[PDB]
Amino acid sequence: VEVLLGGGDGSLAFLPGDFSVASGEEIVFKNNAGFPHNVVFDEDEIPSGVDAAKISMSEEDLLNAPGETYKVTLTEKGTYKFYCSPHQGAGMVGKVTVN
Ligand SMILES: [Cu+]
Repeated sequence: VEVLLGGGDGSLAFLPGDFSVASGEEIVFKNNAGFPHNVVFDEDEIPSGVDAAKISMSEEDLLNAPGETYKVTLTEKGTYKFYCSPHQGAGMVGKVTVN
């Protein structure tokens, strides 16, 4: 799945905003509109068997042109809220889940 950061430009959101995956699969986070963006897993709601610092981007690393991307192979069976830290309060939140 390629999670599209910038839902049609007219929705400051992902597409999808909720999805599920299997363990060992890869999520591709890519830009669409409204730049810049990033992906950050929420350190209070991720599963216990990981650290968001291995799956979020670095605090000053962001996707600033249209075609830029970030990628992660993900594991551990649980809920996965990742959001985009500039826009998470503005509503840009996604829910992956390894199931
Ligand atoms: Cu964003």
